[PDB]
Amino acid sequence: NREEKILNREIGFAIGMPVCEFDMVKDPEVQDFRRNILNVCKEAVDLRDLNSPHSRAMYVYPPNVESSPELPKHIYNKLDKGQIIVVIWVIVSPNNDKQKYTLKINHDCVPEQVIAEAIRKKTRSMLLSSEQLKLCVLEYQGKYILKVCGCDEYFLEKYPLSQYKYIRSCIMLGRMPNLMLMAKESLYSQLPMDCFTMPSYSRRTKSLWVINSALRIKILCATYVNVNIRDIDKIYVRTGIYHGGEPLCDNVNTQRVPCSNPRWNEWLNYDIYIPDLPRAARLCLSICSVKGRKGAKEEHCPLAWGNINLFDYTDTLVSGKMALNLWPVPHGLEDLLNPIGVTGSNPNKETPCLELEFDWFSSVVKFPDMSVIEEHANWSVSYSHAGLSNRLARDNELRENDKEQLKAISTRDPLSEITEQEKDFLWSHRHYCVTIPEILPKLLLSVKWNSRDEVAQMYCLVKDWPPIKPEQAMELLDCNYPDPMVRGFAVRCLEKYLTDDKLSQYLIQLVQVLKYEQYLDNLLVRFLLKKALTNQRIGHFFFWHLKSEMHNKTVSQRFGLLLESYCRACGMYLKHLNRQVEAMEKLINLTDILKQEKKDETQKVQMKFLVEQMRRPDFMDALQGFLSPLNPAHQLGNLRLEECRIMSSAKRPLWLNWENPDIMSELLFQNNEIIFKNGDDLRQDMLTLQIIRIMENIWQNQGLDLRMLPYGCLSIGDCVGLIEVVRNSHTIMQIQCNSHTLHQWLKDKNKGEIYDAAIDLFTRSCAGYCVATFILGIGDRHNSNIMVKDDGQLFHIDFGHFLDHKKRERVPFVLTQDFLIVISKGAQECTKTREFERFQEMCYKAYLAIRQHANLFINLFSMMLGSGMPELQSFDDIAYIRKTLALDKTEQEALEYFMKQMNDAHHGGW
Ligand SMILES: CC(C)n1nc(-c2ccc3oc(N)nc3c2)c2c(N)nc(N)nc21
Repeated sequence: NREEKILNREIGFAIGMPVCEFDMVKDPEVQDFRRNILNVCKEAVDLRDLNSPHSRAMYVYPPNVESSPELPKHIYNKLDKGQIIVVIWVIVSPNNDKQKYTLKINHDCVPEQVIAEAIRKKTRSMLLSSEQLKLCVLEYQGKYILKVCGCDEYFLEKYPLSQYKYIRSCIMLGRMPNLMLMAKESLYSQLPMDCFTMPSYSRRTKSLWVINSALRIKILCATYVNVNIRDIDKIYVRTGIYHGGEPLCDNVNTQRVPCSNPRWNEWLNYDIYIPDLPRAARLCLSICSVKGRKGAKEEHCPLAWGNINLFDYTDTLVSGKMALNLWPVPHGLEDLLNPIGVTGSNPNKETPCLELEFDWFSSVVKFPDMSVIEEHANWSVSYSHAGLSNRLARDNELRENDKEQLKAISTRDPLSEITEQEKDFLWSHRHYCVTIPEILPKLLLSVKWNSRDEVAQMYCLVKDWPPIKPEQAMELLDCNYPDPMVRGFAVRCLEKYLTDDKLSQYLIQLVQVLKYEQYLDNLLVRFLLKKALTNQRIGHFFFWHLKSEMHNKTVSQRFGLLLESYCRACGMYLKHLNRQVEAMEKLINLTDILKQEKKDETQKVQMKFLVEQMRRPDFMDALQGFLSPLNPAHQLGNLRLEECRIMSSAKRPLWLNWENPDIMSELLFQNNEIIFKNGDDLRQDMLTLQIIRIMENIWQNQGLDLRMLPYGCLSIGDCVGLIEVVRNSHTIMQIQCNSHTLHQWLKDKNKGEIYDAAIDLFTRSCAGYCVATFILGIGDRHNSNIMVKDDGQLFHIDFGHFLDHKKRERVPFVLTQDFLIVISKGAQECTKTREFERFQEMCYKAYLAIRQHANLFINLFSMMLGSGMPELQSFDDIAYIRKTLALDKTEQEALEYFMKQMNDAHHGGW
């Protein structure tokens, strides 16, 4: 009753729009989504209440683990004969006195085995229990749990110690793991009971194939089409029928009419049989203007665009009158139509509005059931008669050359052109294609989607199609694959094989491809919502990725409604998310004042204003005692205003410092430092840092310890976000305060026997960033955007642009003599040294490794075409990595290409 109203106010604060605004949406799909999605909410809540309190603690503090338990050979070599030295802390009695217990145990020990050994070492002091029964009431390993010292990360599940990311990181970085022994009931009491209630809104024919007609759509008239009548002569509505991004028939234009009276009243006839309309078929249209002329070819220009699903969410072929409010053209539309554009009516009703009428067949026309589709596919099945079409092959028509040809085709990258010969070939051998499952994306593109006979047969292949790798399945969720049977199969592969580690890794892409879904309620959204509601680490980022796009009206409805369903069932975390949302709001409003009102003032004056505004009661309270949106395991305690400052970077970002209120903060970090940036789109850096992380993981598995630094970056809104401060790091320019300056600095920071490890870490990190930046075509490097850690770890910051941002393949990271001197340990002939030869071998090995995983990187960029990133608008942008990775060329030709690009950039050496 009263509790619903309170919850509605909390959800409203979280999503940035009131819940009541969803209640007033008349669209039945919106109301059905809101109602129907609640079953995912029920399901998720039940799984959390299954084995309470542990199942609830597993939701709140899920194990931060690697996908595979298996440790690479060079990582195992860092261990002392397969054993790890672990420190276990116990907070005991008054004065909260900390007591450490250092243990030497097998890397694959279960946390309960780790707890047992710690209590044995604690008990060892009492030499009485030591001899007779060392157990001490079965060491009550079930009465305690291990927590990471300095952050809210627990070891609640039976995994091997080394599989937990904190431990693997400790091994790799040569750091001592510090864990805190905590009583189970101390954590369980912190965990509040989940009181999920259903909202008040929870309470509230002929077949397509029996229509022997071609498709017709009526264009009536347009309103709100205001244009300079002195400039423009006439206007017209351009239309087309599409399956995803590809047309199913030729485009049909209306008659040209003067803009003073846009009233066509024309029935446009399409070259498509109504039964041949695929499930995902859409009407794509646009209002264009035509003028000119100068005696030269006419001047066409799109004014506004709009896309419609030819079938509604209930499988009903759209009928009757319909009005579509159009969208404004985005810069760089290489056609008069925008089929990759969002399907639907513009929420702003004071925009061009085209009135349409569809056909009516004296009955509700519905898309056929799978029983009708199966029967038709089975029905669609002499020796020489198969020879009449290159698109069909009979019983035993699979040669050994053709089998190897299909294998060769499946290897090729997603951006590789499949010829029409290859499309007929793939389709004719579709039944053999089942034996090579990974070929599915190629075979699907070979289908004639404007043929019900082919599509029905393809549907039966997809039904009994063997599972493919999650990474291979993700391609099938991009814009190229609109069919629900194909997309449904892809979601089913992720449900079965995607680990929560990998889901967290690829969550940005999965959130993006939701935008390519025809309907609000689909298999993908249900999959992602259930995962977000059964894992709070996933849920946190699911919330922020959706919230960061709420300002974009192309996705605000879908994302708003999805966020509402999330908030209604996430539990206690809503209260915590709201603290973060308010904290961000105060930082946005404060930085907005500094960019608008106080921009033309000195740092002393600006800082005076910052300090005064921060010390305000409402501000102080809002901005302290919340969880870092960058990593919600990090508690941000009280602000250290003396350590906070306005940065000298443009867009004047705030450098913020909070106390870490963890009892063992000293063993991780006492102060949490974050850069709040207002002015830059953080999405490009977010995707680059994700790719860097993936590249590093590839190299590590292959046995190349090339340490990268994919620091934390999170977009929280329209050109607003957070950036992780890398501790003990400085830019090359701030080091230079000659060529030996950098090497001399690292020598002083790493004196004695540690020197050789610092040079090694420098060379290795340098090699990783050299390869990564060249492949990705990152923005040009310089002394202010290259940083070095005290230990010697080199890394880059502020990516900004990737791929061909110039608009012939650049080398962003040119190694000056400064870097080569450090590499060669202070040598005269920097080129001809064993240290440089070692360094080159690292770059070559790293280059080829990424070449082998090319399909993943192409696919991660492809799924990202949905977001409005300026340098990632078409598949031609993505094609830059086809060039840098030299995919058309051979492996030896690729090394020669890489060597030549490095040779030309550095003026010799390679
Ligand atoms: C002091 C300054 C040179 N700086 N800038 C950044 C940074 C600031 C803004 C950024 O924007 C992007 N995209 N990467 C960025 C990196 C950064 C950082 N992360 N860590 C440390 N210790 N110092 C940093």
